[PDB]
Amino acid sequence: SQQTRVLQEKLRKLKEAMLCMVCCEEEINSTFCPCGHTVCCESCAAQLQSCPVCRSRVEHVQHVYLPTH
Amino acid sequence: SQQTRVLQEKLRKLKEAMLCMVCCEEEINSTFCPCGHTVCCESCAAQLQSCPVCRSRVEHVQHVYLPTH
Ligand SMILES: Cn1ccnc1-c1noc(C2CCC2)n1
Ligand SMILES: [Zn+2]
Ligand SMILES: [Zn+2]
Ligand SMILES: [Zn+2]
Ligand SMILES: [Zn+2]
Repeated sequence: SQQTRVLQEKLRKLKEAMLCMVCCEEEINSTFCPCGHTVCCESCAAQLQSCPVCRSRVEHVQHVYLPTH
Repeated sequence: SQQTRVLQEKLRKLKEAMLCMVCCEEEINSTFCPCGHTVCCESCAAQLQSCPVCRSRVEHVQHVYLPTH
């Protein structure tokens, strides 16, 4: 039905929101510290000096294990 | 159709995976450091001296800004 199509759309959008903002291909699993933006995979996060969202300096990257992984 | 029911179940399971494993009521937004388990809301994470997933000592809690929030 049309309702099946609407639910398919919500699932797709939620899954897309879990992908790296830089490469769009790998799941987010890294946090820029201390700001806390968790928007990248480990490969894309490794080389950024400043947060791509808020421009704060990245002191380090913390790996995160999310239940959605 | 039955497919609408199946998609409703996938969306429910994905949304449940975003809720605190301790209180089951608030969104996950906190990471236990240094282990990296990100399974609690800020209120439950502030009360645990040990990680509920791996039992490593919590040195500190890092707030995470996720795109799914
Ligand atoms: C593979 N590994 C090693 C240590 N921890 C993990 C792990 N994987 O997924 C998870 C999530 C946290 C809630 C379940 N943890
Ligand atoms: Zn990436
Ligand atoms: Zn930031
Ligand atoms: Zn909680
Ligand atoms: Zn842990």
